[PDB]
Amino acid sequence: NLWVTVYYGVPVWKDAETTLFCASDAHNVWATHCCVPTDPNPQEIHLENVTEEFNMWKNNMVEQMHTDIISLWDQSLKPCVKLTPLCVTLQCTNVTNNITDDMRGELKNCSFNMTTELRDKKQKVYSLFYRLDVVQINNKEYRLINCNTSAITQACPKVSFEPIPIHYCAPAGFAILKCKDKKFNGTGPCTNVSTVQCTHGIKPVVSTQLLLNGSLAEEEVIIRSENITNNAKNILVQLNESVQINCTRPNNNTVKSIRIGPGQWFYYTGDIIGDIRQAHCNVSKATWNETLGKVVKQLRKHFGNNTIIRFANSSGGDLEVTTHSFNCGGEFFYCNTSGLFNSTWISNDSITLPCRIKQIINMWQRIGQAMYAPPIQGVIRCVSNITGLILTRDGGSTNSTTETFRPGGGDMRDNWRSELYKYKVVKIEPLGVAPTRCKRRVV
Amino acid sequence: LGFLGAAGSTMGAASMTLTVQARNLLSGIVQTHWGIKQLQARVLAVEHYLRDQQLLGIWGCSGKLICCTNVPWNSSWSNRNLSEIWDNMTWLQWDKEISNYTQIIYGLLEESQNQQEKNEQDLL
Amino acid sequence: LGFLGAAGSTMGAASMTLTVQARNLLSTHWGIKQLQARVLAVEHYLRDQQLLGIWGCSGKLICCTNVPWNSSWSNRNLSEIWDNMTWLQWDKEISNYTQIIYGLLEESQNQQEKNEQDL
Amino acid sequence: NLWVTVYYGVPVWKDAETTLFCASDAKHNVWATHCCVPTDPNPQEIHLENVTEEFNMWKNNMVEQMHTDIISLWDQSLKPCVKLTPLCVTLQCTNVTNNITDDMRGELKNCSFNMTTELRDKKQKVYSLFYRLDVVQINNKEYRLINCNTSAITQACPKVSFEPIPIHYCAPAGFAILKCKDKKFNGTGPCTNVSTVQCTHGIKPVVSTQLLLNGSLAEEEVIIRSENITNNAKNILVQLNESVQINCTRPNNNTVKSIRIGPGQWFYYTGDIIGDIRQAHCNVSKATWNETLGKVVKQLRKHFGNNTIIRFANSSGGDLEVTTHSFNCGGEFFYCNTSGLFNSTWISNDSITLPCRIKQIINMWQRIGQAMYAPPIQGVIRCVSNITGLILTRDGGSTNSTTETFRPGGGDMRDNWRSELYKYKVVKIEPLGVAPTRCKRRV
Amino acid sequence: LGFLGAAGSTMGAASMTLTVQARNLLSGTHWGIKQLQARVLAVEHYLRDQQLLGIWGCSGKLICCTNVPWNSSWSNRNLSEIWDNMTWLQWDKEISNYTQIIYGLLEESQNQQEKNEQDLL
Amino acid sequence: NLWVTVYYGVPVWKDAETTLFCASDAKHNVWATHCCVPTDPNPQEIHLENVTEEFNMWKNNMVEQMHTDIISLWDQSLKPCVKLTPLCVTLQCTNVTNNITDDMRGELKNCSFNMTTELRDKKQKVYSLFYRLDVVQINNKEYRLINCNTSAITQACPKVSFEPIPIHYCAPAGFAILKCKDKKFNGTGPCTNVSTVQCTHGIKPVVSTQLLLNGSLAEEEVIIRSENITNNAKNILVQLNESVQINCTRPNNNTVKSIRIGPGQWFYYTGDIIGDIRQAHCNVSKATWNETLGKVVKQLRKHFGNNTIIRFANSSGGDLEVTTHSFNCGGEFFYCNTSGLFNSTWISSNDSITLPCRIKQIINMWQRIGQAMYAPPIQGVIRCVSNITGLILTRDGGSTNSTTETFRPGGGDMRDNWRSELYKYKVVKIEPLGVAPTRCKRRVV
Ligand SMILES: *[C@@H]1O[C@H](CO)[C@@H](O[C@@H]2O[C@H](CO)[C@@H](O[C@@H]3O[C@H](CO[C@H]4O[C@H](CO)[C@@H](O)[C@H](O)[C@@H]4O)[C@@H](O)[C@H](O[C@H]4O[C@H](CO)[C@@H](O)[C@H](O)[C@@H]4O)[C@@H]3O)[C@H](O)[C@H]2NC(C)=O)[C@H](O)[C@H]1NC(C)=O
Ligand SMILES: *[C@@H]1O[C@H](CO)[C@@H](O[C@@H]2O[C@H](CO)[C@@H](O)[C@H](O)[C@H]2NC(C)=O)[C@H](O)[C@H]1NC(C)=O
Ligand SMILES: *[C@@H]1O[C@H](CO)[C@@H](O[C@@H]2O[C@H](CO)[C@@H](O)[C@H](O)[C@H]2NC(C)=O)[C@H](O)[C@H]1NC(C)=O
Ligand SMILES: *[C@@H]1O[C@H](CO)[C@@H](O[C@@H]2O[C@H](CO)[C@@H](O)[C@H](O)[C@H]2NC(C)=O)[C@H](O)[C@H]1NC(C)=O
Ligand SMILES: *[C@@H]1O[C@H](CO)[C@@H](O[C@@H]2O[C@H](CO)[C@@H](O)[C@H](O)[C@H]2NC(C)=O)[C@H](O)[C@H]1NC(C)=O
Ligand SMILES: *[C@@H]1O[C@H](CO)[C@@H](O)[C@H](O)[C@H]1NC(C)=O
Ligand SMILES: *[C@@H]1O[C@H](CO)[C@@H](O)[C@H](O)[C@H]1NC(C)=O
Ligand SMILES: *[C@@H]1O[C@H](CO)[C@@H](O)[C@H](O)[C@H]1NC(C)=O
Ligand SMILES: *[C@@H]1O[C@H](CO)[C@@H](O)[C@H](O)[C@H]1NC(C)=O
Ligand SMILES: *[C@@H]1O[C@H](CO)[C@@H](O)[C@H](O)[C@H]1NC(C)=O
Ligand SMILES: *[C@@H]1O[C@H](CO)[C@@H](O)[C@H](O)[C@H]1NC(C)=O
Ligand SMILES: *[C@@H]1O[C@H](CO)[C@@H](O)[C@H](O)[C@H]1NC(C)=O
Ligand SMILES: *[C@@H]1O[C@H](CO)[C@@H](O)[C@H](O)[C@H]1NC(C)=O
Ligand SMILES: *[C@@H]1O[C@H](CO)[C@@H](O)[C@H](O)[C@H]1NC(C)=O
Ligand SMILES: *[C@@H]1O[C@H](CO)[C@@H](O)[C@H](O)[C@H]1NC(C)=O
Ligand SMILES: *[C@@H]1O[C@H](CO)[C@@H](O)[C@H](O)[C@H]1NC(C)=O
Ligand SMILES: *[C@@H]1O[C@H](CO)[C@@H](O)[C@H](O)[C@H]1NC(C)=O
Repeated sequence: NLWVTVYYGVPVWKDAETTLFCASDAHNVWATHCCVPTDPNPQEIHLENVTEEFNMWKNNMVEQMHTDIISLWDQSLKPCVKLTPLCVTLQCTNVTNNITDDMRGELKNCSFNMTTELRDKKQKVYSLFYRLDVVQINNKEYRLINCNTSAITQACPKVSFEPIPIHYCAPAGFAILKCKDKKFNGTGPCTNVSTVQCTHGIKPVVSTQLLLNGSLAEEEVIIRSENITNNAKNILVQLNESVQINCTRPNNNTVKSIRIGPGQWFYYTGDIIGDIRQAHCNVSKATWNETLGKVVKQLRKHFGNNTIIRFANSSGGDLEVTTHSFNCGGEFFYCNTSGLFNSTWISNDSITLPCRIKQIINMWQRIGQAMYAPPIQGVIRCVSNITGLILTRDGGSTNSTTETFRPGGGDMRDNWRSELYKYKVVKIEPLGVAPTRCKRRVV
Repeated sequence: LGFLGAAGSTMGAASMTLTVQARNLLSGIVQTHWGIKQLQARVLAVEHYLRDQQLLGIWGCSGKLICCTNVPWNSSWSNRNLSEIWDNMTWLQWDKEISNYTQIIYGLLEESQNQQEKNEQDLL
Repeated sequence: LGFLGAAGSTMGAASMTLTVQARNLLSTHWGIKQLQARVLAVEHYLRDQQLLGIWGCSGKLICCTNVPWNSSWSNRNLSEIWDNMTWLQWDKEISNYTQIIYGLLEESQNQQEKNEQDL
Repeated sequence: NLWVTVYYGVPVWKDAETTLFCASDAKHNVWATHCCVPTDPNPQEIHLENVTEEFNMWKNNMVEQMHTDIISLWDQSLKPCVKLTPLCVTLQCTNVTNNITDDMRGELKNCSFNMTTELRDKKQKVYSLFYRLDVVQINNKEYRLINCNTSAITQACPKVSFEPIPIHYCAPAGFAILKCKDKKFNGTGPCTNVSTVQCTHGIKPVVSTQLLLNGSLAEEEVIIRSENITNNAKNILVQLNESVQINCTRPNNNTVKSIRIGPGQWFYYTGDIIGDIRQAHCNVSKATWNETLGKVVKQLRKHFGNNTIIRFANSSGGDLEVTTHSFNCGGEFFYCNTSGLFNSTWISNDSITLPCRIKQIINMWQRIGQAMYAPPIQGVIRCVSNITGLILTRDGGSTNSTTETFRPGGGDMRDNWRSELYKYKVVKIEPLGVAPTRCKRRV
Repeated sequence: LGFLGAAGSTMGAASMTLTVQARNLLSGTHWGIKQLQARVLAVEHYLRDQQLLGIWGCSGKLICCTNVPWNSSWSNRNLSEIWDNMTWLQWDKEISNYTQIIYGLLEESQNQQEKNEQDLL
Repeated sequence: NLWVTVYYGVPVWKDAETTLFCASDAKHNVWATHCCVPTDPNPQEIHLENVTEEFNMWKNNMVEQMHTDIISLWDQSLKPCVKLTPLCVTLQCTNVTNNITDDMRGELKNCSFNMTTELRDKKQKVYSLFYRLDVVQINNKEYRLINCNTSAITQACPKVSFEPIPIHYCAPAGFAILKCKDKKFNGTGPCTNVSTVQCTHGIKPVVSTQLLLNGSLAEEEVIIRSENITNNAKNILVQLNESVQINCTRPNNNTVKSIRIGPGQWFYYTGDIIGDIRQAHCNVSKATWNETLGKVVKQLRKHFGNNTIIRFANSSGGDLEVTTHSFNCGGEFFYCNTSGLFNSTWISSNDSITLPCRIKQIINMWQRIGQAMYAPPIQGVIRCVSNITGLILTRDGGSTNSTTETFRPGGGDMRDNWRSELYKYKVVKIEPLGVAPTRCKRRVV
């Protein structure tokens, strides 16, 4: 009765992994890379009667995100002035004047020899450094902290790294499926799915401990975790309300520069204008307490209402392991959140978090060439929105019904999973067959 | 309707949306080692397009979005009525259901077309 | 005659040189640009071939279609178009009505494809 | 009545920008190495009967590629050459006074410095002669090379030739080159003597400022072309219909010396001179030049009126690259005075010697960045070149006095190639189209 | 037999393997470029053959009769020798100096045929 | 009464060279890193019945990729490694007499210099042992390294393995590889036992001079192949049907020291030697060698006459790269003497022969003037055993018709090493379209 009929242009697809295009809305690094415009605005086709499975922890879009961000970064530093000539013995003293007690020992006044553009001529340099970038050799002799492990390169002062939003676009033959179910927890079937050509804009914001300047959850705190009962996994907490945080490095500065080589310029500090104070960030405690209450009741959904949830500080490690970390106006801040994660939940009033500043940056947890951040003239202040948190369980319980949670942090991929969880990439497969009462006519 | 808007539609309902589905396979007209990555992506799109076109040519369906063949449908693959298949089932569901017979049908279709051309030589 | 040679004559005359024109289409830093150029030529070729397939007459140099000609595009008579105009002039004359036809051709192609299935 | 008929292989086209490739018309030079692709045994030009087409040399894109290609090639060829960072040392210099014609007082200086040998610890005292044009005072005084405060210095490789052998540009598949053969084509607008071709003729990538050497000639009369005739913000290009020869020399007999300054790293220097010191210079017939100007002023009056007076004056000032006639002769770089060529008023041996300067370190392309350095050339240099055209400018600020002074012009290197490229346009071939007919598909 | 298994077989016998041969033609920083160049040229060759069959009106066939007569100046061998004794490798050598001629005979007869058909609708 | 018929999918081809790609089976080995592409299971072959093809191993240009890609990979591997530029300083050296066999004859030197450390203002006195072959006197005497006047020296990365693994070469779509199975094939001419494969078996990229190690053996008999038999300027490639084992040792116990020369830049050096000092050497059974030569001389005579005398001798001279048997054993570079091996006349418990070997650290790899490689010392004692599978020989020529000829070890060209494995393969391009006559005219409706 039935015969095989071949149909081409069949609207079906398979899971697939491909290369994506980066595009943006028309000197930074991002816009000079993601040069493909997102300027036109076609939107999406909702798929009626389509259920599809998503898994944010098994996605590869995040790998492409991670890889390309790092590669872009390296390309941007590639053509900049090297600091090799700076790996010399430094003679340093302490800073005792015009400084508060809390800052004593943080800064050092160093003096050293440097070359000039002529090979047989040298100059003395006087500059001020943070102790985090300088170690003792054993007034005392010091060296820069990374001259024993890797080359140090100065980032170009005219290159902006501002994380403008970027969009990813499918290559022809592929499509991006998007889950818009407000209750989606990161895995499994989603029944409200639309198809798009490009993702919405995502800002490639880099941070530790807290998730800044991302999307908010819709009407609830959503906690997404690959393995809920496994303390080896972190959890991503998405808030439906932002929390405002005001950060600054309040002291005024000077920026000086010298020529070391043939058009090779180096930037450094000199003096602090006014006195010396600690960098810090301000959050109202009222909003912080409200935020935690929302998070805590959400956590209890997996532990029981009667569970006591305690917060505590980081377990230990380097600054990129234990502190909050972000770029504010081009500067690199490390903030102590131990006084933030200090409550226990049992069934303006601001908080100031002290912060440290560091100029030699080991990015991506990749030991290799270090980046040097030249100083910024003036006083830096910025305001950011906290949109989520990275936390961990201690685990190792005795079923006490009480558990302490710690700020997490670690991998950077997680910073993008929080935005990319909604997207899936598939390959279109237009060819297929089906039965029909139609025999080919043979002549 | 729109591209892939027919994905949740029944197989029958979706049979009339094939032109958009086919046209957009070549939509990538308008659009460092980065350039190399994208260059390969373009090459792959071409390679996929061509393997499907060659196969339709092999089966004698080069001029058709929809072609009847002389390979009978085998009820052992899916012993279900035509009415369910076209009016209730969607193409996504259908494809999953017959995903383990693809290697059979391609072989049957290749030889069936070869047989017809060979048989034509007795006319010529 | 010569490739692009017929451009000096009428639309009608040029109909026998279509295979001339159809023949040359497939004729460390630096090589990147050259390889991309080769890719683009292929993409343009394939697009046009796909469109002819979309519009039914995939194998013809010339095909009549089932889309009627509109006087709103051109109301000039054939006795003047085919004999007095060149293809360049013609293309310039109807340059607004391209993107619409491409769509009309699917409409006038797929209906008969359906009315071939019920055999 | 009428139906749409689809045609494929239709002989029509559209203006386009695509990438062209180069070919060499039949042995270490850069041009031959790069344009390794052979040219056709003979291109054919197909005339198009009954056509008119519009060309515009100032809106061309072929020139942009030529510019890009020449810079790319230039740099790629210099990438593997010896870097001369070791020369940026304090120099001890005095004037050369023996056997010097008074016109050459100053100019050369006798410098001495301590150069690094292939071993790091050993140094040599090296003596050499440099032109003052490449050397500045630091303040038997201390001196440095002019570019040690700006950029890297690279020695151009002595084994690499830059002879501007003519290169042909060829269309990629799907594209064609149109050529304008009209005798009077002024660089813009409709052209009726139109033909098509696969490739252009060979164009010699000759580089010069002010006066154009070894280019094409006008076929009937001197023709002057400009983007905007009445706008003094634009230059004018004069294509002569007859060539004028210019004889250029560097009379001093140079002895080349060299030193190994690294592991197979060789530096070449000027050594000393055999015989008396004389200045470089160029010879042009006066009568020939005067006749040439006559031919030019006749064309200029076509735009300005019978009653006008055309005066010529010298350049306005600036870098040697713009104030002098900058060109390569025998591998050496000449910066010749041209005031003697532009000192006359036209109202409605018999030769001139132009003095020339020689400069070794060059900021080619008007780029700020690394500068090439010519190696010294052994012996005495002589060449004879053909003057084929000029770059000129209007004075501007006219009071309608009927007298106008023209000044030597100059400009971007692209303008030197527009001189050939005004004859060409590139288009894309578009084989599909439709037309009406009394023919319905036989459905 | 399998891909190229028919290479030593006679011309007639070899007509039975035309689709294995067809399928295996298509279903395939300095390093990456060498690979891409190979892939691109394979496509270009593929397309030329398809284009040419299209030019001749043979795109829908593995084998097509044409309107161009066979010449004794190319081969004066018996039809039975050609199909029953000879192989395609031998044959290709035998007529290797005429293929470039034949191609344009096919082009013209196809153009005349399409024109004749156009005149009838 | 016949018509032209066009046929597509015709199983024919044209000879052609194209780009080949590599693959390998089955962890910092450079070969594996590059040939990351997997191989498939072995059923990639069809025998071609009724096909005779002409092969020519010396006109086979796939070997050119072997001698291009191998070079490229080598340089790619060294590209990111530590530069030794800062070490080109005046050295002050003396001899060593401590527990040394007399026959070292000053091979090693006790030498020191002022090295620049990671802080630019500091020096470190460094003491180490050097081979005489790496060091040239300037004139505690002053010396410099041999290559500081010619090129940069780069230290090879100690974490990268260079052990050759079999590499398979695979055809791109549209191409196929024709394999000759004729056991008597002499490198050229028609072959009737021809099969087609899409990818070859793997060949280890072993690099050596004079003697060919770890290759394939001939079946049944020794086969001698050359481009022009009576032209004494050609290399003779001898493929043995039995291997000969050779035991190569660098017997002294070693210490490897390292110093930081820059910001994460480490240099490795020799320290001192544990125990007394002995010469490097290789051991070959004399009888096995003598039997091997007997097989070879019979095969040589069949092309020169069977009334001749075959003589073996060492090379005429040149640098170590051509006068010695050059090879990599355990990562170390050996330059072994062969004059006592090639010392014979043939006229119509093991008793092995020990050959002395020299060791070098500064290497002019590929006999290419350009960047030099520095081989860091290897901790411990090295011993390896290799399979001698063939020879490279040349003749003196200059015949006086004395029915006597002298054969000497040849070498230098590396392509010739791979030809010994590649002679069985040819690459062709498929041409599926063609025409033939028929009784059928196109039917026109
Ligand atoms: C989370 O998201 C918020 C925004 O929603 C980000 O906040 C922005 O941060 C950047 C960087 O610190 C701010 O940019 C700076 O603004 C200064 C103030 O602007 C003056 O000038 C403008 C005109 O351009 C006036 O309209 C305005 O009233 C002020 O008078 C500038 O002075 C700064 O200039 C410096 O950088 C530029 C490079 O762009 C150089 O060219 C200058 O010479 C100079 O060095 C700079 O432009 C921005 O204003 C903030 N936006 C808002 C709304 O506050 C957070 O940073 C982000 N958080 C994270 C973690 O990503
Ligand atoms: C720059 O280098 C010079 C040496 O060239 C240092 O000067 C020496 O300092 C020590 C310690 O005070 C004295 O004992 C020496 O006599 C000084 N030598 C000379 C030539 O002056 C100088 O201190 C270094 N300066 C900096 C800022 O590092
Ligand atoms: C999604 O499924 C619904 C049914 O759940 C489809 O609704 C049908 O719509 C047609 C046209 O209006 C009616 O004739 C049918 O009677 C409706 N079905 C039922 C059960 O009432 C809807 O069209 C589907 N969407 C898509 C894109 O196919
Ligand atoms: C290889 O060649 C032999 C002939 O030498 C082929 O054998 C013939 O096969 C046909 C099959 O139709 C028989 O009718 C003939 O009688 C056979 N000839 C003889 C002398 O016995 C063989 O088939 C060829 N094989 C391949 C793969 O081409
Ligand atoms: C080459 O090395 C091998 C070891 O890999 C030697 O083989 C051994 O020889 C001894 C006799 O001296 C036997 O007792 C062992 O059983 C053999 N071992 C193996 C694995 O076969 C071989 O003799 C050496 N050849 C030369 C010339 O030195
Ligand atoms: C400088 O400050 C640090 C931190 O307070 C302290 O450890 C160190 O001893 C101080 N050194 C001097 C100069 O007293
Ligand atoms: C955030 O979630 C809480 C808990 O579901 C809800 O009470 C609150 O109104 C939500 N806030 C917003 C802005 O939607
Ligand atoms: C938590 O709050 C108590 C209030 O008495 C304070 O003593 C303690 O130091 C705080 N802990 C942290 C980490 O800030
Ligand atoms: C149908 O399927 C059965 C096995 O279920 C198999 O034996 C038979 O050969 C198949 N027929 C066709 C035409 O595929
Ligand atoms: C398929 O067959 C069953 C059993 O006869 C029947 O109930 C069902 O309605 C048929 N399917 C459709 C879609 O009609
Ligand atoms: C076309 O129309 C013109 C009037 O503009 C008329 O002169 C000419 O004969 C017409 N051609 C025909 C016969 O269709
Ligand atoms: C070389 O160095 C010495 C330092 O002892 C200095 O006096 C001399 O002037 C230098 N020579 C030159 C030519 O610069
Ligand atoms: C032009 O000539 C005058 C007179 O000799 C001179 O003063 C002026 O500097 C010259 N300008 C240039 C650019 O040569
Ligand atoms: C060092 O050894 C060499 C042999 O390699 C010898 O010629 C030289 O005289 C020896 N020098 C001393 C000081 O023993
Ligand atoms: C380092 O240089 C000094 C120069 O005063 C010399 O005496 C010393 O021996 C050198 N060190 C070495 C290891 O050669
Ligand atoms: C090697 O060749 C010789 C002579 O050709 C023969 O006697 C011997 O048996 C062969 N050995 C093997 C393993 O085939
Ligand atoms: C091969 O060598 C012989 C002897 O050297 C010579 O006569 C001959 O010309 C060479 N070439 C050939 C194969 O003819």
